[PDB]
Amino acid sequence: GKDFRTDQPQKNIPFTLKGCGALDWGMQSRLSRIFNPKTGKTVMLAFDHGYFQGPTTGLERIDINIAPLFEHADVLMCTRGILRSVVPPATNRPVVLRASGANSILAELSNEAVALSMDDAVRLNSCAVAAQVYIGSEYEHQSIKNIIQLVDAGMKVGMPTMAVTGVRDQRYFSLATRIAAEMGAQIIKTYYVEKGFERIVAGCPVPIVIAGGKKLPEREALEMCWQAIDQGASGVDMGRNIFQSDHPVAMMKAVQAVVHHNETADRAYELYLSEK
Amino acid sequence: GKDFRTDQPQKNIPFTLKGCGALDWGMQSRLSRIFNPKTGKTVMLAFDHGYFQGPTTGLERIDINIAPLFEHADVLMCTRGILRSVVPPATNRPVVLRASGANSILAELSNEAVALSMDDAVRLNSCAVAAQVYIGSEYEHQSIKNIIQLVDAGMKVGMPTMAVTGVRDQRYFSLATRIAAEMGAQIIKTYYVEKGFERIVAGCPVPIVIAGGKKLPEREALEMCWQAIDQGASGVDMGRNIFQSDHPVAMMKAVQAVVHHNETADRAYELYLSEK
Amino acid sequence: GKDFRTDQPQKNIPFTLKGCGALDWGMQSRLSRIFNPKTGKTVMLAFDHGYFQGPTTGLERIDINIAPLFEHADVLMCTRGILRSVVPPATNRPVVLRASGANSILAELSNEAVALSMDDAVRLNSCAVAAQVYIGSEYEHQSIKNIIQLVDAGMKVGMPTMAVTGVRDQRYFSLATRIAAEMGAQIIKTYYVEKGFERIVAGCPVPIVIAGGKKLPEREALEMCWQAIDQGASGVDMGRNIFQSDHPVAMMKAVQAVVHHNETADRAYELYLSEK
Amino acid sequence: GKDFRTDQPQKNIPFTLKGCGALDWGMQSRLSRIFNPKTGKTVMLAFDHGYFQGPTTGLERIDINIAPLFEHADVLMCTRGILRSVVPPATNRPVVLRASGANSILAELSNEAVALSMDDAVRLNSCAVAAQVYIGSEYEHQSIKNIIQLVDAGMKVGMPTMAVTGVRDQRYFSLATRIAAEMGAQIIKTYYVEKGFERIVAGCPVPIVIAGGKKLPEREALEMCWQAIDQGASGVDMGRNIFQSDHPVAMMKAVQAVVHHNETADRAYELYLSEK
Amino acid sequence: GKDFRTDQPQKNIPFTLKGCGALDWGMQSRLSRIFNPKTGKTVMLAFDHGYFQGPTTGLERIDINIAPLFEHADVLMCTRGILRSVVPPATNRPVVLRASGANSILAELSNEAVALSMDDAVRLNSCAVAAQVYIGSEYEHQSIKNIIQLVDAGMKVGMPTMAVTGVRDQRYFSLATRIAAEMGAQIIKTYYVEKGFERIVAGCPVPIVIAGGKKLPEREALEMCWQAIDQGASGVDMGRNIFQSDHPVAMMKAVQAVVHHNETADRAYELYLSEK
Amino acid sequence: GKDFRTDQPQKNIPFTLKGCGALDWGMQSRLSRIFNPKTGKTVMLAFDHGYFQGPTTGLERIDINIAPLFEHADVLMCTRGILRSVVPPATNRPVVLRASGANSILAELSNEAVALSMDDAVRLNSCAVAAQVYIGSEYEHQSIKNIIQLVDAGMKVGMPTMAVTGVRDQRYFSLATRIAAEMGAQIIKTYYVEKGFERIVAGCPVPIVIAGGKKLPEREALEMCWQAIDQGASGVDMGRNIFQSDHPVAMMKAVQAVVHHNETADRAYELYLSEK
Amino acid sequence: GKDFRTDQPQKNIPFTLKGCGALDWGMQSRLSRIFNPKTGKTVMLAFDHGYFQGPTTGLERIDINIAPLFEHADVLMCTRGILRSVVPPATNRPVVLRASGANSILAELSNEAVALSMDDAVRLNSCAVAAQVYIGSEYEHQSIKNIIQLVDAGMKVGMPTMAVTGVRDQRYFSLATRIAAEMGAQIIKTYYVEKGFERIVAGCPVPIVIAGGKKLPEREALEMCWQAIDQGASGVDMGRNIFQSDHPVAMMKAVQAVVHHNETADRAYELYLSEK
Repeated sequence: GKDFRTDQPQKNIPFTLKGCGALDWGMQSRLSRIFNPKTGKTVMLAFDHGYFQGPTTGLERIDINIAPLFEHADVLMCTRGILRSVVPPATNRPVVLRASGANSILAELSNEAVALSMDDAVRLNSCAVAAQVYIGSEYEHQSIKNIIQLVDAGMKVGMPTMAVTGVRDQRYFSLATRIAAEMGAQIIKTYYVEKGFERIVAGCPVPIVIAGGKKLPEREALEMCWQAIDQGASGVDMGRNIFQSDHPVAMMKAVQAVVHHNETADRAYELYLSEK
Repeated sequence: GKDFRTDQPQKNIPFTLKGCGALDWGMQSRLSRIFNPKTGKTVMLAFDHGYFQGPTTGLERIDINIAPLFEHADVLMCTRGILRSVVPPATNRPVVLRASGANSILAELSNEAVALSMDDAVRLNSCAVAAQVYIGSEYEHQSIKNIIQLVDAGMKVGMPTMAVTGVRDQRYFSLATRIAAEMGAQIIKTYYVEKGFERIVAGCPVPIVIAGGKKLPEREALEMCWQAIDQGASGVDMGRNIFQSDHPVAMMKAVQAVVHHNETADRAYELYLSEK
Repeated sequence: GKDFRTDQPQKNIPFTLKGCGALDWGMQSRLSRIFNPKTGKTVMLAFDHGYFQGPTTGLERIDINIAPLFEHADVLMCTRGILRSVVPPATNRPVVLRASGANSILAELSNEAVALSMDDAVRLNSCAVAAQVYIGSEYEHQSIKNIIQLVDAGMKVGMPTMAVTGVRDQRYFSLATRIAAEMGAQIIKTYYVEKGFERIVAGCPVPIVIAGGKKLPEREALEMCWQAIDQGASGVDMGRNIFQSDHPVAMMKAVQAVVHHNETADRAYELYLSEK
Repeated sequence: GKDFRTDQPQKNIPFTLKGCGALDWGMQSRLSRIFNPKTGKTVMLAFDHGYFQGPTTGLERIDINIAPLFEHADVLMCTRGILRSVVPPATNRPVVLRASGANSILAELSNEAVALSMDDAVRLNSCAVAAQVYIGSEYEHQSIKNIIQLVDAGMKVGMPTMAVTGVRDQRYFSLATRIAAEMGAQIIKTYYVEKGFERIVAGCPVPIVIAGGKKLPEREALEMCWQAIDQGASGVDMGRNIFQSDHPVAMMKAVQAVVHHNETADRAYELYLSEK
Repeated sequence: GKDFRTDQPQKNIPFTLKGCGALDWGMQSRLSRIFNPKTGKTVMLAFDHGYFQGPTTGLERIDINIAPLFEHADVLMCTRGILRSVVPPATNRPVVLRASGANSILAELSNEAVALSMDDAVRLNSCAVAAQVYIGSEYEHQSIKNIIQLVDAGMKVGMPTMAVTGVRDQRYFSLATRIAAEMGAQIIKTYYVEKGFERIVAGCPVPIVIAGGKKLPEREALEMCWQAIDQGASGVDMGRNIFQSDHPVAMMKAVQAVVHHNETADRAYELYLSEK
Repeated sequence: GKDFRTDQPQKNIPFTLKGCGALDWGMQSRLSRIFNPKTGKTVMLAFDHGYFQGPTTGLERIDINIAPLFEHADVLMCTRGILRSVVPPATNRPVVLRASGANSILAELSNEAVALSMDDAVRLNSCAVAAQVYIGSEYEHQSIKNIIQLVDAGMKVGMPTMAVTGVRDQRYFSLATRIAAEMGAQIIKTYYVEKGFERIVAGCPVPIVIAGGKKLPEREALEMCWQAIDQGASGVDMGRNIFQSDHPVAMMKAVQAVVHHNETADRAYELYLSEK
Repeated sequence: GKDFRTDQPQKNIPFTLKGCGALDWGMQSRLSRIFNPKTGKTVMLAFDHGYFQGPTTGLERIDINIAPLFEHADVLMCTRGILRSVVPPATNRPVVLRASGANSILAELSNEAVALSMDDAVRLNSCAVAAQVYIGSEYEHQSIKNIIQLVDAGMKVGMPTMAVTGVRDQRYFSLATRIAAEMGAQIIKTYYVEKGFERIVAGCPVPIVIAGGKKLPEREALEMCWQAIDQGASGVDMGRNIFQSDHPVAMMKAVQAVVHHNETADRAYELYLSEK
C-alpha cells in the first residue's frame, strides 16, 4: 500500500538568484532569507553608520526611532554591538552584520579592519557579514584583504559576504564592484549612478544592492529606487532616506512597492502620501 | 540639530519565550524563527522518519508529496540528507535538523548516535538540531550523552537543541522530558497524554512540542492539537496526521487555526472541510 | 610628595581555606565565592536531582518553589539546563554546576558521564563543577574517570571540581572521599555519619560539604547540621530538608545560624519556629 | 502526592540592565556581579593606573593603602599583575581586569596593545576585561582593534568587555562612547561632562560608568557623582578622588549613598564628614 | 584457479612530466589533469584579470562571452568569485584558481596578498592555485612570501602551486622564473621572449606556461605559440588573444593544433580561417 | 684583550645515567633532579597509595605524619590531589606525580586509567609522571596503553615516565619491567627479588627503583635496600617501611646511607638506632 | 658565459622500487634509506620482540649482544624504548620503529594497540613505523585499524608504514599481506612459504620482507633466504637466526651476499664458515 510514484521522476528545482547557483544549501538558504525568492529582491534597512560616525542624525536612538521600522524591512543591517543591545531578537528579521570598523570620522576613512569573528557572526545567526572596500583610497589593500578574509571564513561556515564600495562615476564603481565580486563576495552593495548603472549591474556576477546616500526629498529617492531596480539592482537600501524622513514607515511601503511590486515612481510616491 | 531624546530613557524589551530568557541574541534569534514571537508557538512539519525507517508511507517521495506542504509550516524538520537533496533552499522556512541516527527498524530502536556535526548544522543554517532520548530503553545512556554532546556544541555556536522522547503515561514523560531539559535541551518534543499532560508541561522549564503519533481521523487529531495547546504546549507536530491525510494543506490550515489563532476544535475541523 | 612607606614591608595575606593554599588566584577566588572567607563555610542550596530523577517532589516547579529560596543560600547547585531556563542571572549567587548525568532512576544509578564541557561551565560563570563518584558501584571506574577529566579541564581554566559520593559507614565514606580528593577534586560532598565522621573529615585534605539525604523533621536535620559542623564539615547542603519543608526560608535561617554563626541546635530550631 | 502547580504558568523574569537583555546566562551573570540588580548601578574602585604610570601617588602601596578599601566597593579594577600579587582572593569582590597596556607616560599615551589573554582573564575569574579606546589620538585604530579583539574572545567565553575612552566636550565623548559600544563593548567607561552628558548616556546603548579624573575637593566630587547618576550613569569610578582623599572609607560611603541610595549631594557630603 | 602471473613481475610506470617525478599520487594526479599525459602540455584559458582590473574588455560578461569557450580548453583559470557565480560546475574542466589579489590598477600593481585559503581551494576541487611574483617591483618580498605560503599549504594537501611572473628580457625572466620554481612552485607561468627563451625553459626545473600578453593579430599570436612550444614550453595561455578575437573558438582549435598536435604556424592559422 | 682559549678545545660532558644518554636537555635535567648525578641514585618517599586505597595506615594525615619527612627524601611521589592540598610548594623537593588511578580496593585492582593530563603534570613542575602496568592481570592491556599514552605526551614536553609493575618471581618481573621499558618508560619501579634480581636489572635498559612492599622490621628492610643497591638498583622507595616505622627520620638516614654512601646494612642499622 | 645546455632537455629519473612510484619525495627518500636503490633490497636486523616477550633469549642484553651487529645491517628494527636507551644515535643506520604493542605472552597475542605517536616517530627520525596485523586472530579488527591509523598519520608526514603479518600456508599469507597492502601499508613483512611464495609476492603490490621465524641451522636459514630472494622478496629479516647464531657477524655477511650480491646458498654458507 505504498506509492513511489515511479511514473513521475524526481526533478531538481533551479535556484535563480543571480550568480548564486553553485552554493551549498545553507548558503543558498541564508541568501534566500535576504533576497525574496519570488521577486529575487530585498528591501534593506541599514543603520550601521554609528560604527565610525557615532550618533549620526536619526540614529541617535535606534531603540526608539528605528525599532518601529524593523517589521517593514526584508533585512536589517547593523553592528553586532547595536544588534545585541537594542534590536530585539523577536524582531524576527534577517540581519546582515556589519563586520568592518576601527575607523573614525576623525581620521582616514578607509582605515578599516575586520570588526568581528565569523565565529560570533555565526553565533548571532547572521545571514551575511559585510565589510567596506575602498578602491582608490589610502587603505585600499587592507580593505580587500578584509573581504578576502571574511570570504575564507564564510566559506567554511555557509556565510555569505557583502562587500560595500566606499568612496564617482560608472567606470569607477565597475572597477570596485567587480574586484570585490571577483575576490569572492556574494553580495555587492554600491551607489546608484545616473549614467551607466546598467554596465555596473551587467558587469557584476552577483546581486547588487544600492545604498541611498545623502537624504533627498522622497519623490526623488523613490525615483532613484525605481531607476535602480528598473536597471537591474537586486535590492535597495535607503538609509538616511528612510530613518530621516518625517514619515519613515510610509516611505518603506513606498520602497516596498517599487522594489517588490513594480509600482511606478509616481504611484509609489502617492501611497507614500497616502500612508502619512 | 540632533535629538537624543534624553527625556525618554532606553528600556529593554523582554523575551517571553518560556525558559529562554537567558540566552544570547543569536540563540534567541533562532528560537524566534521557530516559535512565533506574537503567539509563542509553532506548527512543525516533520518528515525525518526515513532516518531509521526508510521510505515510510507518505514519505515515499518527499519531493512531490511534501514539497507542496512547506509553505504552510512554521518550521520544517528533516535530515540533512533530505534537506540538501529535495528541499529547495528557496523554500525559505526555518529547519530543525534531525541529528541522531544509526538505528534501523531492523534492530534495537534506541541504538542511536549523533548523526551530524554542529559544524554542518551551522553550515546548513539550522535553527536547531534534534536528537532522540530513550529513557527506559536499552541504550538510554548513549541517548542522553547524545543530547549532552549536542548542547555542548550548540552552546559554542548559538544553536538550540531539541530532545525528542522516544518510547507510556504522564509520570513517564515527565521523567523523560525533564531529564532532557535538565541536561540542557532548549526544546522538548514529546507525545500528548490524555491524563496529566498539564503536569508534563508544568514540570518542563522549556518549550514543549508534541508529536502526532499514528494517523488518526482528522477530527480526532485536531481535538488532540486543541487539547495540547489548551494545556500549554508551545507547538504541535502532526507528522503522519498531515502528510498522510488525503487533504494535507487543508489539515495544516486547520492546525494553524488551533495553534496560533485559538479556533476551537470544531471550527477548526470545519475550515478543514471548507479547505478541501 | 610620594609615600612608599619603606618602613613597612609588604606582607602576604594567608589563604586559610582547607587544602586550598596552593591554588592560583582565580581558583582561590571562585572557592572564596563558595566558602565564606570569614567563617570558612558555606550553606548550599542544591536542586539538581531532576538530572536523573525527573520532577522529584518539591522540585516540580523550580521557578516557583525554589526561586524565593535563592537569596538565603551561599551557593546554588543545579544543572546547566535548569540554570539557563529558570534561574534568573540577577539572582547574583555563586553556582556549582552539576556536570555528570546520563543516568535515570529506571536504570543503573552509577552509569554517569560528564554532562557538560568545562567550556560551557566557564561560559556560565560557574564557581565549580560537580560530578558523582560511585565507589563500589558497577560503574565506579567511569565515575572516577569523570572526576579526573573534569579536574584536567578545570585546571586549565581555574575551575574547582566537586566530587559527590553516591552510594554506608565511615570506613566506606573515608575510602570514597579520599580517593576523590586524591584524584584532584577540590571539594568533596558527602553524607553525615553517626559514628566516625571525624575520621572522614580528618582524612580528607580538602573541604567537605554534607548532603542532607531523605527529609527529616527539622529538629533532627538541624541536629545533624550542628553535628556535621561541630565535627569539621565546611558546609552543608540540605536539599530535601529545605525545599520540602513547609517553612523553607525559616529552615535556611536555621541552617545559616548553625553553620556560620555557631548557634546550638536548639536555639537554631527556635528561630526556626520564630521565623514561620 | 506531587504538585506541578498547573494552574500557575511559568513566566520569564526580565533582565533590566540597559542593553544587556540579549545575553547568555553567564555573561548576564558576570554583569550582575558588577551592577547591582536592584539598583542597576555600581561603585567601582579602580587602581590600574600603575599600568602606564608606575607608582602614581596614592597607589604607591596598594597592599596597604587600598587593601582596606576593597570591602566598600561593588567592583575592583586593577591589572592582573597587581591582582595576583597584592589583592587577596578572599577579598571576595568582583573584578574588572584591565587588559590594555604597553604604553608609558614617557611615550605616546595611545600606543596600547592587548595586555592579557581572555584565557588568563577567565583563569582569574574576571567579571569583565577592560581596554582603552583613543579616538582622535595617533593610535586610535589599534585601540579599537583592541576592543574588537577582546569582544571576539569574550563572546566565546561569556566575558563582557569594558571600553574606556582616553583623551573634551559632549560631541566628542558621544563619538567615542558610541563607536566603542557599537563595536561591541558591553560597558562603557568615560568622563562626566558639565554640558550635555545626557546626550552621551542617551546615545549609548549599554551601561556607562564615569571616571573621576583629577582629585577634587570631596564636596565637588560628590556633586559630580550626584550629577552623573542623576543624568543616567550606571556607575561611577572615583579613582584619585577616593584613594587620595584623607578619609577614603568615608568618601566611599558617601559615594555609595549617592549612587545606590539616592542621597542628595549635601546629605551625602554630610555623612562624609560624619564618617571621618 | 587463480593466476598471479608470477612469470611477469610488476613494474613501475614512470611519470614523465618535467620536474614532477617525486610527487605524491594526488599531486601528480592534479597536474595530470592540467597537463596532458600523452603530450605533456596544456592549453589554458585564463580569465582572472578582473581580479585587479575590474571588467576588462572582453571579460565584461564571462557568463556570455567566455562560457562557450570552456569546452575547448584544457584548463581554466579564474578567481574563486567568478568560478562560483558564473562558471557552471558541469563545465567539467580542471581549474587553476587565482589566489593572489588585493591590488587595483589604481595603485601599485605589485601590492598583492594571498586571496584565498587552501582550505577553500580544496573545497572547490582545484587542480592548482596561482599567485603572482613580482621580482624587481616594490612588493617583491610579499609576492614571494605569497608563493611560499601557498606551497606550504598545498604540500599538506596535494595542491600544486603556480607562480606567475608579473612585471623585460631573458636574463630577467630567468631570475624570476627560477626563484619562484626554487621556492617551490610546481608550475611557472611567464612571458615569451624573442631572444633566449630556451635558456628560460632550460633553467626552469618545472613546467612552464606562457601568457599571451596584449592582443596581437592571430597569425602573429600563433607564431608566438608555435615558437614557445618549439622552444620547450609546456603550455600556452592566450588570454586576450583568445577572448578578444572575433573568432574565439576558431583560435583555440588553432592553438590546440600547435600545442598538442604539432601543426606548423601556417597550417594552424589556416584551420583558424577554416573554422570561422 | 679577549681569551678564547684556542689551545683548549671544547669537549662534551658525558651523561652517565643508565639508558638516558640520548635524551634532550630538559628531560635529562628532570631525571637529574630525581637521580643524583654523583651517585646516580635516588631515595624516593612515595605516599600515593590513597589513590586506590583511601586513608591507608600511616597515610591518614599526610600533612602531619609525612610533612616532616620531605626534607630527607631525594624525590617525592604522590597524587596531584595530595600535592596541591598538603604538600607545601616550598618543600622544594622534586616530585614524581602518580598519573594512573580509577581503581579501588573494592574492585579489580588492575582497572586503571590515566589520572591526569601531561598538561597538568607540566603545570605542576613534575620531574616525572608514573603509572602502573599490570602484566598478567585482567586489565593488562589498558595498563600498557596507559604507559604508552603518557610517554607519547611526555616526549612532546620533556617529561620522563615511570612505569610501576603491579601484581611473583624473577622471570616474571623481567617480563613486566622489560615490556614497560621497551614501550618507552624511562624509569621502572618494581619489587626486590631474593633470587635473580641481577637478571632483572641487567635486562632493564633504564633505571630501576624498588618498592618496599609490606612493612618489615627495619633491620630486614635495610638489608633488602642494601641488597637491591648492591645488585644494581638505582634507587629505593621504602613506603610503608618508612612512614610506618616508629622512627621515620632515623630510617631515612639509614636508607640514605645504604643508597648514596654505601654503608653496609649493619652500620646503616646502627646509625638507625643512633638517630632515635 | 652561462650554459643552459638547451640542446639537452631535462629528463625524469624513474623510481623503480616496487609500488612506490607515486610517492612524495620525502617518503621515497625514507624508503630509499631502507631499500638499496641499486639492488632494491634490504637486510634488516630486527630486535623488537621484547615488546610483548620481555628479555627473550639472545635479546637479554641488546647493548652488548646486538650493538656489534648494527653496522652490518641495512636497517634496524626495534622499539622506541630500546632505541633511545641502548642504540647509539651514532650507529648511523636507518630504523623502522615498532609501533604496536600492549600485548604480553601472558595473554591473547593479537591484542595490540598503537604503541607510539607518529609525532614521536618523526621526532626519532624514523624511516618507517611498523605494526602487526592478525588476520584470523581474535583482535584482527583492531590490528587493521592500527595499520589504518598509522597510514593516516604517516601520509601527513611522509612516513611509510610496515604491516607485519602475525599468526600457515600461501593462500593465508596472500589474504593477510594483500589486505594490509591494500589498506595502505607501503612495506609488508611476512613469513616464507615452501609452496607458493611466488603467488604471495606477485599478489602484493609493495615490497615484501620476510621474517626468519624460529632459529634454524645456518645452512638452512641461508637456503630460505636464497629462496625468498630468488622468489621476489625485497629483503629478509633474520631475527633469531642472527642474534642467536654463535657467529652473528659471519651470518650477516652471508645474508648480505645472498640478498644484495646474489651469491648462491652454498657459496654464501661457505663465506659463513670463512668469516668465523
